[PDB]
Amino acid sequence: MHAYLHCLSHSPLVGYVDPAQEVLDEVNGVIASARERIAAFSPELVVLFAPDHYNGFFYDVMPPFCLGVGATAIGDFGSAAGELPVPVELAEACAHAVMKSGIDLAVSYCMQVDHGFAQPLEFLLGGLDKVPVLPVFINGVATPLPGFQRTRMLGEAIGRFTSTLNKRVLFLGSGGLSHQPPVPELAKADAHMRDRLLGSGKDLPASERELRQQRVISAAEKFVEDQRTLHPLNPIWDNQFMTLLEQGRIQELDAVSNEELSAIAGKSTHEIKTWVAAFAAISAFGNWRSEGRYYRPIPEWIAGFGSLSARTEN
Amino acid sequence: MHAYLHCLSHSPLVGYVDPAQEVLDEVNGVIASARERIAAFSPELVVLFAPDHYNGFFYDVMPPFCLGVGATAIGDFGSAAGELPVPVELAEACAHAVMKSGIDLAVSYCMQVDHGFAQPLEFLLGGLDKVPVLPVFINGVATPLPGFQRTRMLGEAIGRFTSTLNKRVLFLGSGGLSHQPPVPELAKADAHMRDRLLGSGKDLPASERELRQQRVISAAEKFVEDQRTLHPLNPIWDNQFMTLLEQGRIQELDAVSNEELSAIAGKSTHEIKTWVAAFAAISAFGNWRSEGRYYRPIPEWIAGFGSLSARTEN
Amino acid sequence: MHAYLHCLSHSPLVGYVDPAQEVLDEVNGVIASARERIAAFSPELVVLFAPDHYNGFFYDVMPPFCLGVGATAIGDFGSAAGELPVPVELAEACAHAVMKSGIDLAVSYCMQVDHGFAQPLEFLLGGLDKVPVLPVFINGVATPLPGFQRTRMLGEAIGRFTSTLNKRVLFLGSGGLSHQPPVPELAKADAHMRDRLLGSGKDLPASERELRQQRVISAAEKFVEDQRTLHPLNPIWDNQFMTLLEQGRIQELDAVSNEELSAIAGKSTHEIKTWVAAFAAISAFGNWRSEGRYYRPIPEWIAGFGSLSARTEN
Amino acid sequence: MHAYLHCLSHSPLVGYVDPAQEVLDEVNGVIASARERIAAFSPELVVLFAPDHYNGFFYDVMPPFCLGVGATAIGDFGSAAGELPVPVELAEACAHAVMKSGIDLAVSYCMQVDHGFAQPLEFLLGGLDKVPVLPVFINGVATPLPGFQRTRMLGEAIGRFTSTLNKRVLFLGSGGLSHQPPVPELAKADAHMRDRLLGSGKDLPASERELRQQRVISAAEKFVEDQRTLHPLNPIWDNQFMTLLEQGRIQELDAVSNEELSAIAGKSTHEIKTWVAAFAAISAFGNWRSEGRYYRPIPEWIAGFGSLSARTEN
Amino acid sequence: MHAYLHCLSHSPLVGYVDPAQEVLDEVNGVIASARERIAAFSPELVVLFAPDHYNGFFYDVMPPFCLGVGATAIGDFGSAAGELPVPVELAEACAHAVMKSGIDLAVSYCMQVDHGFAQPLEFLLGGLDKVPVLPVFINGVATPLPGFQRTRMLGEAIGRFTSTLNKRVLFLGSGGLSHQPPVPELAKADAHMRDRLLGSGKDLPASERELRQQRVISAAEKFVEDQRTLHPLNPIWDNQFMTLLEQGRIQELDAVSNEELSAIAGKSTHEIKTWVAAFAAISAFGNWRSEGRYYRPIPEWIAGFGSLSARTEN
Amino acid sequence: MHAYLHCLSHSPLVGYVDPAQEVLDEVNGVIASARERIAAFSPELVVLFAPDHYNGFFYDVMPPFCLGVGATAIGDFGSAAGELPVPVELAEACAHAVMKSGIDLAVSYCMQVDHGFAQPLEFLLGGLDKVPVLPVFINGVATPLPGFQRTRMLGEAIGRFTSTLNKRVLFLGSGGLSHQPPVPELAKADAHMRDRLLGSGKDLPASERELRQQRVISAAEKFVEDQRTLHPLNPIWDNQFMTLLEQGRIQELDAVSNEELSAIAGKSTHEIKTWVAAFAAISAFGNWRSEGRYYRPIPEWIAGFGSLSARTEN
Ligand SMILES: O=C(O)CCc1cccc(O)c1O
Ligand SMILES: O=C(O)CCc1cccc(O)c1O
Ligand SMILES: O=C(O)CCc1cccc(O)c1O
Ligand SMILES: O=C(O)CCc1cccc(O)c1O
Ligand SMILES: O=C(O)CCc1cccc(O)c1O
Ligand SMILES: O=C(O)CCc1cccc(O)c1O
Ligand SMILES: [Fe+2]
Ligand SMILES: [Fe+2]
Ligand SMILES: [Fe+2]
Ligand SMILES: [Fe+2]
Ligand SMILES: [Fe+2]
Ligand SMILES: [Fe+2]
Repeated sequence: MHAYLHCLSHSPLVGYVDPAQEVLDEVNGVIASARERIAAFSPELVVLFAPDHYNGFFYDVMPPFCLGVGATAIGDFGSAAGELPVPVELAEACAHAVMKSGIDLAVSYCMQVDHGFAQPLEFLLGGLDKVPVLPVFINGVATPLPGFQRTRMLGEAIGRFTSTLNKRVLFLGSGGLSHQPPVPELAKADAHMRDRLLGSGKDLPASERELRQQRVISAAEKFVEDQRTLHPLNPIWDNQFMTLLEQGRIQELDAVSNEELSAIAGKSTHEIKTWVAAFAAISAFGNWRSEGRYYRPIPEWIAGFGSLSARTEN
Repeated sequence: MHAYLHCLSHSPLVGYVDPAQEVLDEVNGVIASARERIAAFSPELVVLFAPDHYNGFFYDVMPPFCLGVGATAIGDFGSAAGELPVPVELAEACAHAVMKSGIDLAVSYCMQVDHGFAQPLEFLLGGLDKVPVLPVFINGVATPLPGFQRTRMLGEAIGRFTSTLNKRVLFLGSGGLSHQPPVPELAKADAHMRDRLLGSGKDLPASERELRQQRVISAAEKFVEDQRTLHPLNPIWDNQFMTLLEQGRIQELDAVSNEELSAIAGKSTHEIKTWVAAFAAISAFGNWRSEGRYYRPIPEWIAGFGSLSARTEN
Repeated sequence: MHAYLHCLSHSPLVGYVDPAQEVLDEVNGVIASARERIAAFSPELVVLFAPDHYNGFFYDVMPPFCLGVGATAIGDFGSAAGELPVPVELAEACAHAVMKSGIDLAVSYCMQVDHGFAQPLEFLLGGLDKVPVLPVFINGVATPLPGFQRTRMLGEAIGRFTSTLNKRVLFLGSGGLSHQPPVPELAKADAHMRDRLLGSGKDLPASERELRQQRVISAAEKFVEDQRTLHPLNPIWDNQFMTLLEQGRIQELDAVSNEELSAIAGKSTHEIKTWVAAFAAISAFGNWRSEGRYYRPIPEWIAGFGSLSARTEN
Repeated sequence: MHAYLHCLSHSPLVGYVDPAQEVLDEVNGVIASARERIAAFSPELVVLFAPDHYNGFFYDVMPPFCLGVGATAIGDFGSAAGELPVPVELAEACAHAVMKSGIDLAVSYCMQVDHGFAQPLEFLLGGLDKVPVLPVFINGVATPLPGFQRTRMLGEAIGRFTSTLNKRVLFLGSGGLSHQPPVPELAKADAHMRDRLLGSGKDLPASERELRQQRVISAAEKFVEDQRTLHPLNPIWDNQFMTLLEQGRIQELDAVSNEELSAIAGKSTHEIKTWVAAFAAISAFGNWRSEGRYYRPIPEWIAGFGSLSARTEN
Repeated sequence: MHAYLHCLSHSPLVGYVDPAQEVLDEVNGVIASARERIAAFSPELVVLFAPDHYNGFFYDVMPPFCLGVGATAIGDFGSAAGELPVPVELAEACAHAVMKSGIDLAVSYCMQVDHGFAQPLEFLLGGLDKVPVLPVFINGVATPLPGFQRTRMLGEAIGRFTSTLNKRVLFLGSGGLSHQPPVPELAKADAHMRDRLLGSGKDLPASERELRQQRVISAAEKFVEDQRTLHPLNPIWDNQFMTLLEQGRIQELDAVSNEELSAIAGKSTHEIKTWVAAFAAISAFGNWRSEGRYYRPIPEWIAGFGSLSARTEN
Repeated sequence: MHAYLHCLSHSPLVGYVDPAQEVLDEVNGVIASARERIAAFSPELVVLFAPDHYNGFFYDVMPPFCLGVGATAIGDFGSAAGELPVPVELAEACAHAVMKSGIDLAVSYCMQVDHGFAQPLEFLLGGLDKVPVLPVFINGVATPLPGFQRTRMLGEAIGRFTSTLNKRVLFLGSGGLSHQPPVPELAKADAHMRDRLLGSGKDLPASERELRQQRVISAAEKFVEDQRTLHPLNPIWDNQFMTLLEQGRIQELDAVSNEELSAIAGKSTHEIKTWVAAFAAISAFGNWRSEGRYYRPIPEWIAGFGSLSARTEN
């Protein structure tokens, strides 16, 4: 049993809005060091937990968890576009095993994914089509949302399935740490906005995409001007969460509720559920130890950047 | 705290293919007696569990369980076409409660339902828009499928939520008994039928609907000629299942697996999961007793007709 | 959920060797009263546990338990000869359920049965082809033999399966109470005797059957002259066994071993295992009460005659 | 106490149908290395678990487990023929102990065996009459079939008995990995085929044997042409099963059912039950360590070749 | 299950030494009433627990418990002399069952009993040869002695055996209440009395018997003159013991030790162990209630007279 | 605390009937090596468990266990005769402690013992009066017999008492392995034989002793001619028993019953109970390890010779 884990924040505003050059150099160095460690590990399988940003999943059918037997990246915000290499038979076996373990898992054969899925693959693996990948979508924007306990159990089931494959497995978490970007909501929407939310938004014209990107960039700039326009960053909770993950106290997160998390840190903080899943997976491989802890509140981007790694000790 | 339950088989081939007049009169009398009992009960809320037949849910996103905040009937096979009356606030509260209870439940705001949802409402309530209804979708045709234990806990969570509303609740199960009609499969499909299965089946033209209905009718006639063209009916297992449901021994169904059920009775027998859910729900209201048991193997229709009712003992 | 049980000793020496006319009249009256009670009960299914006397099973393959999907009577010792009516689908379902329950059960599609199966059917039901029957063979002559605990678990599994059929079930036990008649053994056999024991004895010529019957009759007459030629009868143990069965203390028989039983009462006493199975079966139907207890040591026949009945107090 | 274990796939199509010379040399080298390790171990007793292919056991009496006190190999598919050296007293003691342990075990004194029993003895020991052997037949072709839990407990009981003999014991599992060759069935049989299935097929004339062998060879050639004529091989499940066996997680196989295994891998995959039994046996001797893992999907033969070994560490 | 119990003090000094006529009439009336109740009960079997007074058991072999398969009365102190009717087969079955239950029981085929056995049979049944009897000897004079817990277990085992005989059983306890008459001891013995104690006391000449009886009578007269020549009577402890027996609190006697009992009440008080056994036996038959309590300290005899009865509640 | 244990088979036919000289030399060498180890240990106390052969205990009183406060060897079959050195105070303390521990132990002050007691003392210690000895008689010829569990508890109680004496204790088991010599029985006896069995056989005349010895010698010679005149030897069960004793798995013998042991190995095999007791005793002293295992089936003597030793690892 050999396993590697790396959790990293993703940000669509790379190049569009930039911090000081020293911060960018430090972030790039951290990412390069993580990539070097991953390349040294030389994985054979990748399991990628990621959220969506109203690009592939809508309110026509909104599942808490989804597994992508076939996935294609649409290439938004400058990210790569194209079809992902997914082993069909292995994915179907994983779906059967997780369904049998007691997890109600949705299955998709044509899953459109966005920068949340594509960016970690480019940054850490070098491309989309390097290593076979199992994509797992976790809902984080549309209420009701899954809890910490169900996410932990999903991660444990996936890790228990993957521990019997006699392969070197790399686990990835793509969610952010703490931020509150302007995200469309169903309750306060208008007619056109409701129509876009209830599906029919997969084939968005380029003009609407440009308008959405411009709105996100402008909101980010206003956040740089002042953090009270959105929910302000919470470094204390981010550090507590990372420390809890490293100390092997993941189960202590079962006491935190969804509304409590939203009040403390913000509505988008739920992306961190991906991280939780990843860590649960590695707990199935035996004893492990962490490394490469990095955190920094970057106001130029909306989120607070974080990165962590773990390795199974054999 | 008052509760009623009625589980009844649904058959699209009512009038298209007919058995002898005597059995038709007997079935109509049983249905009329059940309708009279329901009208005497005078429910205030309806919770309906029903499957789909590749008309509203496809392989783009296939969840095990779904809740319909908004549902519209498509009027296939001569069934009623119209929009179902769903209380939005109650549906959202139910979704939140079931998610918190530990069930991974999908949510849809524009859910297209087939004759499986429409026919019981016409037959027992008298129309689509008589009583407010909470539509619950359970997958029964696309593998992997949910098990008996997860369906039982879904029913228990829904019943636990509804027991606190201070209303008279009627529970319905629309699934049929053991049968095996021709159903398209993803593995053995061709290009066109793979394309229809993955999606684009919501906007199905009328010519394809006519061809599908004609093929179903022809297969039913061949089944009447000989039962070996499909999986033959299994009265023994149907009677065992009904007896287990009546005796309050629902948990004994947790030992039966999906492949075992498919081998014993047929692939479509999984529709009976709806029945299980319904019974679990009534178990949350306290003591109950059953009545109106009826079963008969009708070869003219593909399925074996069944009907059962239960009432809480206040 | 209704059940009846009747256990009765069988004796091939009816008419060949006879006791006084008074005791014969008493036995016939007891049998007639039991038949009247059974006819009043009006059963729908019969589960018959009976042993074999080296007539259908041999040392080519000797199982501890066997289920007969197809059975045919050979008409030995003046008993009826013919084919038993066995429901094939019900028998196969029973075999599947008992196998799944954790009992290693053998199945046979062509089972030859001696007077042990035929005589109770004639005496209690009126004929071989009156009611559908499930024949269950329990080994009692060829070591190693099954214990009391495994026989009890087999009976419990069969009763648990049959309690969900929504029928009226009659359970029968056909073994004797206490005796040790001359039975061929493998250890002390000669060449021809060994050849007959290891199979090849199914199609026995009539001359060998006549010689066997004459030897049994002569041994019975010598036993009438003196009981020390064989193992003497043990009324105390027979009464203890019957009392234990009536008081619902069947599990107390798990402490008794096979060699202890053989030493106390005789090698053939193991036939009573059938009785145990029958009683275990009725324990699956709920509360029951016993009746019709009769015991008498008849030295003219080899065994000690006994009879008992039980009814579910619905 | 010291013990050795070796599980190896068997294939009647050795020489009749051949793959490339390189893979044949590789398989021969693996077999030779296993034989060398066994010869170095120098065992004193062999316990051989094996299936049958409708040559020794039929539907006259079909047990789930059988122990051969006397066994003779018939010599089919070019395998060796003749009497097997079985210690009678040791076999009878083993039967008594296993019966007392709570396993319903059949006993045979003239057991006709086939290439499934003979081929491993020739390949790994050098001949049929080298070391005393206890043959254990496990049913794998005729439904209903024993489960994984019952097979595990049978192996545990046999190992517990053999751990007190003060001998060096070698355990063998002759079953193959996932495959599905054409095998006659009872449900779809004709009159002559049913007559052959319900016994009377022990003394098959050479013409019928030639026809059966030719049909098997032709089916193998068609499978080489295309794998969809039968159930295609499943390397994923084979590797999962081997990894589960090596990691000491045999109990996890109790959750898998018979119909689930048949659907996932094929009807003949049940032969792997023999492997399970073998491993359970070694768990009775204390701590053990595995070695010699080899797997390769050979399409030229029907099965997927596998081999594994284990040793008690002292 | 029908059971009766009667415990009564025995005294060899009836007629030899007499109290006032009124108390003699009262004792005779109590005994007559108990005899009338026993005759009304009409028992079928008698189990008699009685002690010995160095007349049948000596230091050659001294067991704590003994069962008499054959017993003969010697007729001392004017008691009846003769052979007791003991069912041999029933006694042997009882011995086997009690030994299997976990009690280390001795057996004797020629047991010489004394007035302790004979007197209750004459007084309560009318003679020695009226009803079949199972004689059980409990040691009470030779140290080391059995405790209360082992005596209770012996009584429970005997009652559990006798509850399956389908007979009406009468239990008797012949031990007396608190007293301490002159009893020879091994430690303080001289040569001749050491020789008599170890053995040769069975064929005791009549002159030694006369001397022993005269010594007992003289000691009784001196005790009448003053109670300090022996251990004085303890009415308080006798009443506590009887109250504990009636209230079903027999287990509370497990805390009392042998030396504590000897110090509190006297060395001969250990005879009451018989009473304990009797009561334990009736606890095996179900619910029971006591009656006929009588106690009186008679100084003219050495012991303190007591009598108690119990009846099962059918 | 320090403890030694040695169990050795005894045989009265030493010199009267002899095997080959090599076998005799090997047996003498094994015995001499055991004697040397015992002499090196230098014990201070000996506890000797032994059976009787109808020489000291008869059916007048037959206890399951007996402790000899005073013992005398009668000198049969050429063994030594005379008084044994027994510490009276220590023996009485042991009797009190064992009685208090919950074992129903008989006590004798004049115990006549035979070659079963005398021969191990001569062979292993050098004489009868070398070391103080506690003799414990265990019944093994007269039914009913004590079981394995009660014998184990007796051994544990004795070891627990002796572990507090601050001495070096040697434990001996004088019983023999599987065999069945001609032994008089009560059931099949005649008038004179019954009279001798029910006592009166202590002071046997020399002529009857000569006749008994001659009959035993003749039966041994016939057994040498053929082993079927008695029960044939069972090396398999003997080796299993020795292996179970060495592996510390003594409690596994609680499942074996008396009749099962008699059927498997023979009536006299019950002598091995002594061995069990011895081993139980050493388990009270802490951790121990075994040595000096020797077994050989000697047909010239009736029994199968065995020898084993163990020491406490301080
Ligand atoms: O694609 C979109 O709609 C924007 C999503 C988005 C916005 C701000 C910060 C983020 O980290 C982020 O993922
Ligand atoms: O609507 C469809 O697509 C056909 C569904 C369907 C087909 C056959 C038998 C049925 O009972 C059934 O519901
Ligand atoms: O049927 C046979 O083959 C003879 C068996 C048999 C022999 C003796 C006494 C019996 O009661 C009995 O059934
Ligand atoms: O011996 C027979 O009857 C054929 C059995 C058989 C057939 C195909 C592939 C196999 O691996 C196999 O064992
Ligand atoms: O029977 C004998 O040998 C004398 C026994 C004895 C002595 C004194 C008081 C008694 O109550 C008693 O029973
Ligand atoms: O001592 C006696 O009276 C004979 C006992 C005896 C007889 C045969 C074989 C033995 O091993 C044995 O101990
Ligand atoms: Fe994000
Ligand atoms: Fe349907
Ligand atoms: Fe019989
Ligand atoms: Fe095979
Ligand atoms: Fe007394
Ligand atoms: Fe002996």
